[PDB]
Amino acid sequence: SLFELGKMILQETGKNPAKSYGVYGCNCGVGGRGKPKDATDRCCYVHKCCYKKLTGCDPKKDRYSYSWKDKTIVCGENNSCLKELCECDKAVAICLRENLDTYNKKYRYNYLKPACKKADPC
Amino acid sequence: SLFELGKMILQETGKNPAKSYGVYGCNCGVGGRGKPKDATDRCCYVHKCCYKKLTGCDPKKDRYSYSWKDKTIVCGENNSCLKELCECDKAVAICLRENLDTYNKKYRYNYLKPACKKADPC
Ligand SMILES: CCCCCCCCCCCCCCCCCC(=O)O
Ligand SMILES: CCCCCCCCCCCCCCCCCC(=O)O
Ligand SMILES: CCCCCCCCCCCCCCCCCC(=O)O
Repeated sequence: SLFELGKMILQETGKNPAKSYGVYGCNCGVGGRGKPKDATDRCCYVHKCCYKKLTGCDPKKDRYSYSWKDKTIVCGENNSCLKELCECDKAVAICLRENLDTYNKKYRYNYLKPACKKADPC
Repeated sequence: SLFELGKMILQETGKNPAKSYGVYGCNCGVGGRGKPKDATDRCCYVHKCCYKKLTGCDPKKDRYSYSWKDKTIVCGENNSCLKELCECDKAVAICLRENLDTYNKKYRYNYLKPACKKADPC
């Protein structure tokens, strides 16, 4: 769920995830996908596509379990949808950390998300 | 200060630092040093020794800056005492992570700390 996602991001990046990503770029947080603004945004794009291929569980609502093992996110549990959901979220959190070096405060409150360029199909 | 310390520990271990370590073993948390019970406890011992090297800053009260970069604690700032203090704190949070594999819940609430064998000199 949103709660696990927000936690992973906080863990990998050290940043308040809602403040740093809740309205970041064209893909991060509220809203849909759009053409990525930068590497950070592209992480979020890839993440929302990752959600699209899931069946059998609800990405936003359904909790799943994961652990923080040697400062590594490790997804927990069998149920094929929830595992894949966890892997989606993990990959985003790592991706956001890998790309903090180009994080742009400028894109942080992108209230113009409805105006992002449409995204390619996943 | 205690707040930076408890934060570094949460960050490295993912564990509630007051609950996991506030009264753990003979060295962790409240009180002085004693003979370490385990690897975890040894971390805390080394840590308290580290603080004795510090002159003219107060480890419990004095705040210092540090960052979380690439899931690494990085100590911030010049003032030779605060720097050394932060490095003490970082070393212990890594140490505790490194030793989670032998963390024992049985040592967690050691109200019996005044009965710990006396520490050797640092
Ligand atoms: C509900 C999912 C469980 C996830 C396991 C982690 C348990 C609680 C961990 C919370 C701290 C994460 C450590 C990473 C450090 C980020 C810095 C910070 O806490 O401000
Ligand atoms: C579901 C119950 C509420 C849980 C509280 C969650 C609070 C944190 C949620 C906001 C996290 C920021 C989301 C950024 C996600 C970027 C990746 C993506 O948009 O696909
Ligand atoms: C003093 C004002 C800060 C109040 C905020 C509370 C945060 C406290 C967390 C304390 C956790 C300490 C864990 C024990 C540290 C082990 C290392 C050692 O004992 O030398």
